[PDB]
Amino acid sequence: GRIDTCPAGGGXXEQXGTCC
Repeated sequence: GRIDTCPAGGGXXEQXGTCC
């Protein structure tokens, strides 16, 4: 889930996974 699309990225917003 989390970090899945936003690895090492706490702010997985539009950057990827997270919420992107």
